[PDB]
Amino acid sequence: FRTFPGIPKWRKTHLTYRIVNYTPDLPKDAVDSAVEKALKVWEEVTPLTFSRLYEGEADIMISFAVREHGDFYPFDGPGNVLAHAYAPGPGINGDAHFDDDEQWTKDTTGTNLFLVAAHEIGHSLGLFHSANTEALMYPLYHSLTDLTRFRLSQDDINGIQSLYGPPP
Ligand SMILES: CNC(=O)[C@H](Cc1ccccc1)NC(=O)Nc1nnc(S)s1
Ligand SMILES: [Ca+2]
Ligand SMILES: [Ca+2]
Ligand SMILES: [Ca+2]
Ligand SMILES: [Zn+2]
Ligand SMILES: [Zn+2]
Repeated sequence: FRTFPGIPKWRKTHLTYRIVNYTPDLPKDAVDSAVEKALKVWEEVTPLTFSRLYEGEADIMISFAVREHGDFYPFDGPGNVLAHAYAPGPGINGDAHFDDDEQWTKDTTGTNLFLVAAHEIGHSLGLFHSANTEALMYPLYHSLTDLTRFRLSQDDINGIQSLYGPPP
């Protein structure tokens, strides 16, 4: 496991998240079923909570960008960059921003939204890049055919136990 320069983490136990928009390649109920799998990600860590919003400000606004919008990093279209997935801090640091990225799927055939939402929300919550392959926080998206074998490795559990403090 590795963390961003200076060690940026969220100083508050109960969370507050906002969904920005839904992608055209998937229906509403699957995108919300796994946003709920990473939100729990946090809640299974230590006691990290989460409250669902549709309006206002709460710096975990899960997001998107079809090519460009107006900030700092332009997009490529197919392949490489999943999002400017942004890490803990004020405003621009917190929240996501996808490209008109990939052909989103529930299974591995097109592009698995579970794997990508748990890794980019992971970039929004504090962890950077783990050089392991099976630990999820690896720099490139591979091809897990059998999605039932997708478990969080011991490396990430030991590190964030030593980051926010173990579960009660
Ligand atoms: C905000 N703090 C950070 O330190 C960086 C900024 C950045 C953003 C986008 C590309 C390079 C660099 N965030 C970050 O690595 N997010 C990632 N998103 N998708 C990845 S693959 S890795
Ligand atoms: Ca891309
Ligand atoms: Ca942000
Ligand atoms: Ca797309
Ligand atoms: Zn942005
Ligand atoms: Zn990454």
